[PDB]
Amino acid sequence: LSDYPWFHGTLSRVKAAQLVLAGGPRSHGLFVIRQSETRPGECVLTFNFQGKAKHLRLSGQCHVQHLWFQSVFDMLRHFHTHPIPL
Amino acid sequence: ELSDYPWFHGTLSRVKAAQLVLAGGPRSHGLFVIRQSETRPGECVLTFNFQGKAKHLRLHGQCHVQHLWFQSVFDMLRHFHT
Repeated sequence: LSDYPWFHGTLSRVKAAQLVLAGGPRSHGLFVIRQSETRPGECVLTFNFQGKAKHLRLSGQCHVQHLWFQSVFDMLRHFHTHPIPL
Repeated sequence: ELSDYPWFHGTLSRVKAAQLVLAGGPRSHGLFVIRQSETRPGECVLTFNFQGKAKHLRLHGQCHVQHLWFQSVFDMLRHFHT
């Protein structure tokens, strides 16, 4: 879990929102997985949806779940390597 | 709501969902579909293509936010598969 670039351990709710909102609506889709501050036993999926920060609670398929997030991340990375020419 | 999204495929079977996301092989990496489970009536399943293989992930009040998440992933597939 800690080996993935999209996992940000103890990152707070507030800081996670600021992180995914940097860039405003253009950062649509940007996300981070972090440990919940209020519910220690869980993780939270924080993402940018059209310029607004959303928080999705994530409470025997953890590996497959990681594969999914990794796939989504591969898409974000793609935007950050093969940007749309101006 | 759910049924209004292009990535939701209602009754789609496990087998047909795998076939769908696997068309294109490794190149369809990331393609996914949300469908109703056929072994657990109340839930949905997230079926996606990971490097050429089909994966099935079993899926409060955060259903709407959940939809926004899947819609955002769907929005990035285009460029990604282009």
